[PDB]
Amino acid sequence: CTGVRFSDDEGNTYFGRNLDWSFSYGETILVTPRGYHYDTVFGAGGKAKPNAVIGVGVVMADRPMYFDCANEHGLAIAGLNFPGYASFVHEPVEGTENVATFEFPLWVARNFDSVDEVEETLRNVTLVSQIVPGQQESLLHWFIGDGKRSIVVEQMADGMHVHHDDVDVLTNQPTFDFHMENLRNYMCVSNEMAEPTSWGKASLTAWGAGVGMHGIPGDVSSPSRFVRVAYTNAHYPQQNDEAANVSRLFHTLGSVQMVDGMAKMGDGQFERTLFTSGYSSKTNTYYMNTYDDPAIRSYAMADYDMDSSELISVAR
Amino acid sequence: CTGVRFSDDEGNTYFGRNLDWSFSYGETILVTPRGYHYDTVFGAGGKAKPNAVIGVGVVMADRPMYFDCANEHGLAIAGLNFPGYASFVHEPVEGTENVATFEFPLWVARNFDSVDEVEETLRNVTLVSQIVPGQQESLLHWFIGDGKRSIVVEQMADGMHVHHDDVDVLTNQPTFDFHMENLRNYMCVSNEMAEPTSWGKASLTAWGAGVGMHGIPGDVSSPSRFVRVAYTNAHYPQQNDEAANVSRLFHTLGSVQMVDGMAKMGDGQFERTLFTSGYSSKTNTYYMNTYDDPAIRSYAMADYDMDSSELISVAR
Amino acid sequence: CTGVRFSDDEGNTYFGRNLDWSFSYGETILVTPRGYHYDTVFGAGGKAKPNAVIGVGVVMADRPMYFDCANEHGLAIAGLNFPGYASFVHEPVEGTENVATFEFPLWVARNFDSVDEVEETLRNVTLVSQIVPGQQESLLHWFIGDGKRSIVVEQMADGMHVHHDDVDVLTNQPTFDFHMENLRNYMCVSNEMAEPTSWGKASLTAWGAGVGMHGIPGDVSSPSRFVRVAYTNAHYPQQNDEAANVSRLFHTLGSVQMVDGMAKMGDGQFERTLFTSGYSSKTNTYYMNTYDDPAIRSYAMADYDMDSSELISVAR
Amino acid sequence: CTGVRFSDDEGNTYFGRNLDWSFSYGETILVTPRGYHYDTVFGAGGKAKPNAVIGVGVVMADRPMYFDCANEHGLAIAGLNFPGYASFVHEPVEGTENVATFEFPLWVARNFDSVDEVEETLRNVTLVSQIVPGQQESLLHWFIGDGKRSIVVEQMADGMHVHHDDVDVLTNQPTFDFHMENLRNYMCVSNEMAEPTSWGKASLTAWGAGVGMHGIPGDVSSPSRFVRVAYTNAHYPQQNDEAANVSRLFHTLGSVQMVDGMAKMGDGQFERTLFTSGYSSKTNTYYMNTYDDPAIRSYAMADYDMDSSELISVAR
Repeated sequence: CTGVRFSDDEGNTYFGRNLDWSFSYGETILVTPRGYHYDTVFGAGGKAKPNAVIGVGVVMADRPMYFDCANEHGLAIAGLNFPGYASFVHEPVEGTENVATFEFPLWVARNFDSVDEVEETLRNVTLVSQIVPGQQESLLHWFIGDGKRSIVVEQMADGMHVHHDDVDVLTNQPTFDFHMENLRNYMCVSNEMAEPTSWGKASLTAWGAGVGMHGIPGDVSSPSRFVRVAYTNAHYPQQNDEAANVSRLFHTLGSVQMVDGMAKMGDGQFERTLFTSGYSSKTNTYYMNTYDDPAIRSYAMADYDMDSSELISVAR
Repeated sequence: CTGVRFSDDEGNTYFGRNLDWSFSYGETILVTPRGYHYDTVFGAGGKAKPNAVIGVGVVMADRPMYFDCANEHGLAIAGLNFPGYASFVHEPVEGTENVATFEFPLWVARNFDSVDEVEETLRNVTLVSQIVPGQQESLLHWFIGDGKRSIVVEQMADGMHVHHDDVDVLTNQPTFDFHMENLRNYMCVSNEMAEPTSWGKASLTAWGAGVGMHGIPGDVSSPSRFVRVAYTNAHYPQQNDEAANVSRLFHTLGSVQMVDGMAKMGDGQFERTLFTSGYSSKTNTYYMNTYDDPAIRSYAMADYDMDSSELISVAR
Repeated sequence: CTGVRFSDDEGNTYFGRNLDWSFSYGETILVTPRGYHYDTVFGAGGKAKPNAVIGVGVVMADRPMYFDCANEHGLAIAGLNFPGYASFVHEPVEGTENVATFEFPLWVARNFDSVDEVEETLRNVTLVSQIVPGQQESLLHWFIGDGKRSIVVEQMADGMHVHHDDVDVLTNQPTFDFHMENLRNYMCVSNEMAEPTSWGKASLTAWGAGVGMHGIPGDVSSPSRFVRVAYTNAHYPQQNDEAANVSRLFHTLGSVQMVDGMAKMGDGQFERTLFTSGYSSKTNTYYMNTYDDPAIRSYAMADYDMDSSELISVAR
Repeated sequence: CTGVRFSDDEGNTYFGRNLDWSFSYGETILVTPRGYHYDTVFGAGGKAKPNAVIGVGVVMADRPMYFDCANEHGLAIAGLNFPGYASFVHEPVEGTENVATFEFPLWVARNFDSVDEVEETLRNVTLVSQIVPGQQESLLHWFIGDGKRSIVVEQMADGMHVHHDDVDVLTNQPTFDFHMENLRNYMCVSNEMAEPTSWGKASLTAWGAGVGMHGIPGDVSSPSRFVRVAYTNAHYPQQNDEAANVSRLFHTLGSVQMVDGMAKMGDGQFERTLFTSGYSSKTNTYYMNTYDDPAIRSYAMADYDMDSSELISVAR
C-alpha cells in the first residue's frame, strides 16, 4: 500500500492510496450519511453533528469498515498494512478515548474537520485491537491528510507515535523514522537533465532524460516504494484544476504500482495494486480504478442524500 | 519510449508502446484501408493486395506517418527514438528496396504477415532518411512483433542491425547489445519472496513483498527502463483472454511510464508518457489511453471498411 | 570510521577500526601500564588491580585519550564519530558511575574483562561530556568487542542505548537500529556464483565472479559502508591462525576504506582512511597501518613493562 | 583484474594492476635484461637493441610470460582476463607482425617507447593464440600506458580493436565500449558534499561525507569494478612526488580489491586480489604487495644489470 496527499493553489485536499494485495472481494464505495446512527465500540465520543463520509470499504455488522475514507470538510484517512510493527492493547483504557482499530477511519472522518483537530484529540486516544479467535488481527498504520498537511499514526509496542509527514507519502514497514532517514541516501537524485561532465579525459553525457534520477530504486518493496513515491510527489509540478490534480494523483500513485509477476508475498502469490482510490475536497468527490480497469470512476458526495440514515454501498 | 510484445497460449499477438515526449504532435488513431493508394517515396515494392492497417500517427501530405501500427494478420511495428545512434543514408541504393524512414512502419504492416517475412526482406532493404529544411532528421529504431517473436532494427553509421529480441522489449539508447549485456547485472533479481538468511549472527528477513526484486533501477532513463520492463515482461504470468492480456500489456508499459516532474529533457520540459497504445491480433483491435485519461479506448478493424480507399483519422 | 570484530576457532578476539578524517596528527600507539595511577574525572570506580591497556591515542594532561584500545584479557573498545545523534549530560549524576566521555575507552579497558562485564556495569553509567568553551565536543558512539560478541553504545537525547551487535560491525550515523533495518534491503546479495537464468527467451549468465553481490552499495557514506562491511565480515571464511586473522581484519576494513578524492566533508576537504588499527587477543598485539604506508606494524603487549608507572607513547 | 594509469605534473608514468584469481601460478618479479636473447614464436620483428624490462610473471620454457611489465622508457602493459569476448586466430598472417598472445607484453615493452609507437604498430599486428593440449587458451585483453595516455587492445571474433582509454582504467568483460556507455549511468555521482535540498516540506541533508557518491556500485563484478575505479581514478587529486603517487596507485587499486568470501568463481573458490603491482617511470621501479602482506616492496631496474643476458626471477 501507498498513500499520497498534496494540494492545489486554493488549498484543496488531494489524497490517494494504493491497495496492494494478492486478491480482494466485496469492497465498495461506501457512503456513511450524516443520518446513520453510529454506536462506537468502546464508547468513544464524537460531534453532536457528524460529517458526511465517503470511502472504500465493507460493511460488517451494519458498520462501515473503511480501507480509506474522506469527509465533506476535506479530511481523509487511509489505513495501511504494518505487521511486525503495529502493536495494540486489547482492553480499553479508562479516561481515554477508546477507538476500535477498525472504526478508527470512520471515527476520525465522522468527527474531525482538520489534521489539527485529529492530532489534538490523538493525545488522549487509545487504539484498542479486539481479538477474534479465528480471525487475524488487522495490524495497520494510518496516513491522515487535509488540504494543508499529513500525519502518520504508528501505534506500536512502545506506544503511539504521531508524525508530521513532511513528504506527504506513506507505505508499509518499517517505521516512519526509518523511511525518513533512508530518503537522505537519495538526496542527490534530480529531475534536471544530467549536466555533461568529465571523468579524467572522458566526457560523460546523458543519452536523454532520466539520467539525473538514477539512484532511485525500482523494486516494489515498502522502503523502495516509499522513496520512489516521495520523489515523484515532491517533484510533480503544482496543478490548479480538478482534472489535472486527479491525474496528478493517479499518476503519482502507481508510479509505485505493483504489477502481476513482480513480487510474491509470503504465501507465494503475487502482490498487485488491486485498486487506487482518491479524494478531492474541491469537488468532495472520491475516485477509483482497479487492476482490471484503469478508467477512473467518480463518486460525488452530493449524489448522496447525506441527511439520510443508512450505509450506502455502490457497485461497479 | 518503450515497446513490449507477448503472446497468449493461442499464438496471438499482444504488442504495445509508451510514447514519451514533452508535447503531443496531433497524433490520432489512424486507419489505412487496403484501397488507399500508396506510392512509396523511393519506389520500394509491395504486396499486390496490401494488408489492412491501423495505428497511431499523423497525416502529412496525405501520407500516414505512423508512430506505431499493426496489420490484420498479426504483425505490429513501433518506431522509438534513437538519436546519437540512428544514422541513415539519404539516397537510394540500386537493387535494394529503399524505404523512407517515415513510411517504414506503414510499409512493413502493409506488405508482410510475419516477423520471418520481414526479417527475410530486411536483408535487401535500405532505410533512407530524407533531409527536410530545416526540421531535424527523425532518428529512430524499430521494434517489430508478431505472435511468435520480436526483432529490433537499428540502422546506424556501421550498417543495419537486425536483432532477435529475446526479451520482447525495447527502449531508447544505447545499442540493443548494450542493453542485453546490461541485463546480466540484474540476473539475481527475483520475484520470489526473499528467504531468511543470516549475516553472521544477524538473521535477515524481508518486510514483505519485493525485497527479492531489490536491485532493479527505478529511474526513467532509457537503460533503467529497458531493465525494469524486461523484468516485468519476463515475470508477468501468461494470460489467456483478451481482457487479461490487454490489462497485462498496459500494466507492463505502466511499470516504465514517465510522470510529470520526474525528468526534464534538454529543452527544460518534463518528459511524460503522452499515450500508451496496444494491439491484439486475437481481436484485430488497436487500444489506447493517454496521460490525461487512463481509460483504455478500443478501435476494432471490424468497425471500419478496409475495402475503402481514404485515410481515416479518428479523433478521440 | 568503521569498526569490525570477529573470532577464530579458539575464541580469540580480532577487533579493528578505520580512522577516517581529512587529517590527523600526534596520535600514537600508547601503552597504559598497570603501574600508571589513574584519577577518574568524576570519581567513577574501578578494579583494585587494573588491566594493561594498549591502543591508539594522544596524551592530554598526562591521561591517555584513546581512539581505540584493548586490554590484556581480550576486550576492545573503539569510539566512532556520531554527531547529530550523540547527546550527553554535562553534569555528573549522583549514585551513578560517572565517566567522562574521553576516558570511557580507558575506563572500560582498565576495568573489565568481558563484554558481559561491561554491559552489566553500563546499566548504571552516566556518560558526562565536559564542555570546553573553545573546543568542540567530541560526539561519539562506541563499538566494544571481546572474543565472543560486540556491543554498540549509543548515548543520545533520549538516553543510553546498548545494542547487541550481531553483525559485528559499526560505522557512523544514523542510529544502530536504522542500519540494522537497512541491511534487510540487501538480504539477497550473495557470494555464490550467479546461477544462469532466463528472462523470457533470453538466457542470462554472469560474466564471472561478483555478479551475485550486485546490489551492494559502493559509496563511502556511513550507511553504505555499514552494509558493505557487514557483508564482507559475515562472508569472510573463518581463519585459524594469527597471520590470516590479521589479514582478514585488515582486508575486511578498507573494503570500506576512504580514498583521496572520493568524498568531501562539510568543509570541502576529502575524507580519507588515515589509519587502520587492530587488536589480537591471541598474541595481545595491536597492529596499525596508515594512508601513507600499508605495511602493518605490530605492538606486542609483552614488550612493555606493564607493571611500570607511566604512559608510553611509541612513534613510527 | 583491474588496471590503472595516471601521471604526475612531470609526465611520468604511474601504472599498475590487481591480479584477481583463486590461486597463485608461482609468479614472481621478473627481470628481462637487454642481453637476453629472445626469438619471437612467430618471428615478429624487434628493436635492434631492446629496452630493459621488469614485470610480474612466470618462466615457462625459459621464456618470460608476463602478467604485466614495464620498460625503462616509461611504457607499461598488463594482460587482463577476457574470456567470452577474446578470440584469436591460431596461425600467422603473411606480411603482418605475428605475436604470440603470451609474449605480447614482453614484446611491447621491449620494442616500443610510447603508446603512440605501439598504437601505430598494432595496425599491422596479428595476435596469435597457440593451442596447447589440453590447457585452455588464455583469453585476455590488454591495457597499455605511458606518461601521456592509455590504450586498450581487444582482439575478438570480429577483429582487433584498439581504444583510446580516456578513463585510464580497465577491468574484465564485457567490451570496452560497453563499459564506457555504462559510465554514463553514474555521471551524477559526485565527490562533493551533498547539498541540502527539500522534497516537498522535507529538508534532506547528508549525514556526512559520501552521500554525493551514492549510486556507485560496491560489488566486485567486472562492470561494477570498472565504474568504481574509473570514478576513483578520475577524482583522485594529482600528486607530485613518488611516494604520494605510489600511494595514489595502490589505494586506487584497493578501491576494487577482492576480499576472501565476497565472490565465488565457477569452480566454487573465492576470487581474491592475490597481488597488486605498480610501476613508476620516474624511478624506473616496479612495486608490489600481496593478499598476505600489504607492505609494498620495490624493485628498481637500477639494482639489476640490464646489460646481462639471463632471466632473473626475484623471489620475495
